[PDB]
Amino acid sequence: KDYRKKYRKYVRSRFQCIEDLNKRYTRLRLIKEHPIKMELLFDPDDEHSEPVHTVVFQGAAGIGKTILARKMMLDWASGTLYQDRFDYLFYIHCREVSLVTQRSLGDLIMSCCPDPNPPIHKIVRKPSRILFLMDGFDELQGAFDEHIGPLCTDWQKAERGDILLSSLIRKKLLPEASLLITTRPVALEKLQHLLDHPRHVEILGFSEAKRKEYFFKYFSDEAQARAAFSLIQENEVLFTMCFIPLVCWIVCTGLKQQMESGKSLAQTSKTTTAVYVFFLSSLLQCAHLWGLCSLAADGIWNQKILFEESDLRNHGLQKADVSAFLRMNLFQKCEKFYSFIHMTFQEFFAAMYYLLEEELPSRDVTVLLENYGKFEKGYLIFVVRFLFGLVNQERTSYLEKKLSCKISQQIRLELLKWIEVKAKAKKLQIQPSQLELFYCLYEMQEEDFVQRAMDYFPKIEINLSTRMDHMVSSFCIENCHRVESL
Ligand SMILES: CN1CCC[C@@H](NC(=O)Cn2nc(C(C)(C)O)n3c(cc4sc(Cl)cc43)c2=O)C1
Ligand SMILES: Nc1ncnc2c1ncn2[C@@H]1O[C@H](COP(=O)(O)OP(=O)(O)O)[C@@H](O)[C@H]1O
Repeated sequence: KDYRKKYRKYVRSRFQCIEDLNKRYTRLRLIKEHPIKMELLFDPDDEHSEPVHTVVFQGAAGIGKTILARKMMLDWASGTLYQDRFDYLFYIHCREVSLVTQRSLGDLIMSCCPDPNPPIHKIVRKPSRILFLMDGFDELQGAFDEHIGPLCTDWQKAERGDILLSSLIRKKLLPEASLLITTRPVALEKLQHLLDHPRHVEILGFSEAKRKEYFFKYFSDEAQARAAFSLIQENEVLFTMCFIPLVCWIVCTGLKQQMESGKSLAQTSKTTTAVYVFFLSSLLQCAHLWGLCSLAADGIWNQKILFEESDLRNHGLQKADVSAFLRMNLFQKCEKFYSFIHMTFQEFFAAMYYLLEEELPSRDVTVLLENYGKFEKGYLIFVVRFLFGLVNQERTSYLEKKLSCKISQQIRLELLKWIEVKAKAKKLQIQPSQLELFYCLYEMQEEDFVQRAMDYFPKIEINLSTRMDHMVSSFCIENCHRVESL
């Protein structure tokens, strides 16, 4: 009662803005059964009439899972959301939770609290008044399998981080406490098996009117905001891709540098690889290109998303270099840890590690592909996708001229043999799907490669769900023509 006041005051200041104001927050399109009012998420809006205790938010990389979870904490602490339903909302940031370290649910709850000695026994008195907000399930570093056990039913017993979170998700630990898990659809395969009567909600990103809203929030000058949005409107691809809020931020940040220069506002970008290479080349006034890539490849191959001072100092990134990338919105920072500005940037530098000119992790693309779609290595969706785009010889920049074209050709051969094995195999059943291979060929864009690869698919068997799916598939199909077509 009196401690809840202190906790809400703490939550109000800790979730004040996007990093570490919430005026740049633009509404997200949330749809259920995967017009959703957040207050009604836990209501039994069915004939069940028994409250919903598990709510799953499935959203792709950069769609706004963390931003929605942070807005949730702030709105709740401000008496605007669930004022009547929950006494405490605990924010569990999955990228900080060790899956090996032995900790109890009490120790985890106390981790979310401001003071060293919180009234843990008083908090746990009414478990139904607690909402556990697990943000980024897919960011749990290491393996997470449904065979772990025994399951824990004591909030005070210290268990392995995987047993602990597994017992909380399965609703064995505080059975009637509420849960809000945000995950990428890829990890929804691991998750589904633990879930107890969950309510599924899909984060779809920005509406065509919310992309315009974002651009106008980003640029204070209305003349700049309208010129930036008109560029997107002119470019079919950038308009389509700007449904992902992270794409809206990357695009806006890139046009700011171009605006400061005085160059006629233009962005020809046709792929995610083109956008990522455009944003990165705008930062360049690179010297630590080997260091940045090895850090990301090591962080993907050895499951490190947060890097302390020692992790950066061994990769050649001294005090000044870290402070330059933090200022250039390449790195992020009261945790004494540093990470990439996003997970998709760590995957861009991991893909780039395999193509760098020589002048610690394994650069064998064969072993990288062997771990594709595996939870342990983070699924490697964007590593492989960016790898397809960067290998395209009919594309260059000052950044790409620093990549070895000899190993880029060898890797181009192995990516064709990978498509050939995936497509000409009925027994696959898991990632990559046919649509996912279509996204890879879309990053390639080169017609000699795309046409050779599309001749491996016997029949087109895909499920379209977005206008991005239509664009990608449309491109691959129009480059799939039978040899004797006359
Ligand atoms: C696992 N597969 C199965 C087949 C269908 C796949 N659909 C997509 O990937 C659709 N899509 N498209 C992109 C683009 C094309 C911009 O790269 N992005 C998405 C999130 C982010 S964050 C970011 Cl940077 C780019 C990006 C997104 O969801 C998912
Ligand atoms: N609703 C939103 N309004 C404004 N910006 C947003 C919103 N959602 C996401 N973003 C932008 O996307 C970036 C990454 O989003 P985030 O939620 O961290 O991604 P993920 O879905 O991987 O958790 C943020 O830093 C921000 O710039």
